[PDB]
Amino acid sequence: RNRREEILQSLALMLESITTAKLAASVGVSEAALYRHFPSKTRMFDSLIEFIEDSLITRINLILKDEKDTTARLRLIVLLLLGFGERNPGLTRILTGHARLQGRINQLFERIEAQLRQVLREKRMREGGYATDETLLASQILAFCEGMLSRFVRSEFKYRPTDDFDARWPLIAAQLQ
Amino acid sequence: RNRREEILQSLALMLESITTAKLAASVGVSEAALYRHFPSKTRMFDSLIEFIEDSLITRINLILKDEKDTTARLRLIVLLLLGFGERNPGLTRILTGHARLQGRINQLFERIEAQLRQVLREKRMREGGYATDETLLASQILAFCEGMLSRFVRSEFKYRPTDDFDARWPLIAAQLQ
Repeated sequence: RNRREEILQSLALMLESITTAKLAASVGVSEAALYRHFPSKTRMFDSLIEFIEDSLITRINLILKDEKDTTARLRLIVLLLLGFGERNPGLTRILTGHARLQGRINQLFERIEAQLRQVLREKRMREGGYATDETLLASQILAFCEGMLSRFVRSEFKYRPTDDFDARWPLIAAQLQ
Repeated sequence: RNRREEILQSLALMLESITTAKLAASVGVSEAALYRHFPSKTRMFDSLIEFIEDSLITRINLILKDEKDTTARLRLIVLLLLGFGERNPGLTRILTGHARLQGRINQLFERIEAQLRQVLREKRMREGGYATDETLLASQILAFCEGMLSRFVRSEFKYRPTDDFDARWPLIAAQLQ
């Protein structure tokens, strides 16, 4: 439980810089034990993407209750995606292609997209909404985020996702009209 | 010359759906001959990316002289990138990661970025310019394009880059103030 996300953290770190025997050891436990959590290396890579996705949602559910204004929530969620990709180069090169189990990656994206989609919806919900389809908008914002994460990896990490974010945000805000 | 881009077209098609013996045959010529153009499979994959990049610039140099207005030039160049990725799924999965020689891919991107960067520059050149660094802007537009190309591949081609472009362009135009 608290130990599974422990095998997943150790996994993300190993990717960063597998071997189920070294990983099991990493977390004071044995292969037999580790395999009782993740019987296949395929299942834990899935759980790893899922772990990222859940962790990412947990960070977003925090924004949605600190900030009530839609533009502010957006600003932070986008900053979370950028910042996450920047802090986790290894994981971000997997979500960006440069590394199947891609249905699970794509699920993670459709997922972050639906959280964006509703933050944009909860705007008309109390303003009975945007002049643009929130589906078109959510996907327009995610495309940027996804494009910034895809540079970074490309430029051999010369371009950091959160560089000049204060100069960029305005460009995105101009799309929320 | 006209025959090299012929080996490169046949290459792009084969990727779409190698083997230097089948490729050579493809173009009524022999391996010996083909190898005198591209001695290494590494050199022609490079020439293939370059071929894409040059072809892409050729299409842009056309826009720059049909349309004189900056927003119109932009609209089309972005539509060319989207449309290109949509017409060439195979090549676009290589530029998107899902396929080293990545310094050459990245060069292609920095390249399309510098063409964007100057179309934005040639705006102040006769209006002595945008309220945003054209470098920040060019890279903001390319990020979107790159993000749309990265979906497409992801969604197993459910999301086409040029879908709803007429509803999206406005969102980008709002970033040119």
